[PDB]
Amino acid sequence: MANERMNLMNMAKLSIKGLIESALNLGRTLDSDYAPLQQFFVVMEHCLKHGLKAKKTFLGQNKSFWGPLELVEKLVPEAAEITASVKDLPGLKTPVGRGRAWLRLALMQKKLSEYMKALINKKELLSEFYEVNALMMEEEGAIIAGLLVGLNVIDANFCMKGEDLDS
Repeated sequence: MANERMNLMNMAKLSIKGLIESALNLGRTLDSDYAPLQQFFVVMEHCLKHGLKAKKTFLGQNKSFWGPLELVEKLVPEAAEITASVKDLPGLKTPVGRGRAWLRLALMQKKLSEYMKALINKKELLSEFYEVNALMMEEEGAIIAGLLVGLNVIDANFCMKGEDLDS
């Protein structure tokens, strides 16, 4: 068990570290077309998927790692803005689809590293979604969360929607 967690950690390190080193020289606002960037998320998702439980949702909708993020707002003000955007965003059905988009917003706000730290420091509630020996409940959680700082300097900008029918 302890092995599976370490795998993701080191895997996340390269993601961040590399992504930063790749963004440094690049010197320009990144977008949803940068392979290294998209690579980061995938890794992140697997980290947030390690240790999940069953869906307690009344409507029986397994939110996966979405739920664990729905708590972020109830910990940091700046989160209640993006955690709402995804919702008021049509075309985005699947819960995981919301979480993936959420991260992108937390990435733009450069508050990602912050939020994550908030969760780990609240294993009192973060235990509802994750097991007792989950990644987000272990050292790796804090470690990676403390490393996501180097990403604050990154200037991303993803596309969510756009209208032009109204005059």
